[PDB]
Amino acid sequence: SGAIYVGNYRVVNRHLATHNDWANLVWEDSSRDLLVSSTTAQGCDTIARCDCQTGVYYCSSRRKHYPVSFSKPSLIFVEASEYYPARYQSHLMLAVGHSEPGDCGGILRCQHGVVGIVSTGGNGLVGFADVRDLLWLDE
Ligand SMILES: NC(=O)[C@H]1CCCN(C(=O)[C@H]2Cc3cccc(Cl)c32)C1
Ligand SMILES: [Zn+2]
Repeated sequence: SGAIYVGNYRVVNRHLATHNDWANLVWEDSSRDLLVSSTTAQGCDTIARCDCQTGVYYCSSRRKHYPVSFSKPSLIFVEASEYYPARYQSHLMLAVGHSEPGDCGGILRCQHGVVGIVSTGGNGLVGFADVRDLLWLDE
């Protein structure tokens, strides 16, 4: 579980979105595992606008934050699951680090702000759905 609260928007993993998220839908992309819904209260998270490849993510399965080096957002093959068939997920960034299914939603941050959220993992790797290209989250 986990979300990004910026302005009048809530950003979540598309496979974990609630009925409220779908009834206040702004945008969704199955290929990126993202869904954005509208909120009444204001969000104060700063979104990073950079090409940083180092940062810190929150791992709920260890109740700990971990520093990681991560790759550039790209198309990466993702195993079939209860939410999606086997496919390429776009805008995905990999790192060497611990992750378990319930870790999806944990925030990844660099010195400039919020980079993205945990979305994939397995075998000692963790995947992050990038949000730095969504320039409309601030306007
Ligand atoms: N974005 C997706 O397609 C995910 C849908 C839910 C499943 N998914 C995962 O990667 C799960 C399976 C697993 C094992 C260790 C860590 C994690 Cl985060 C996961 C993929
Ligand atoms: Zn940065």
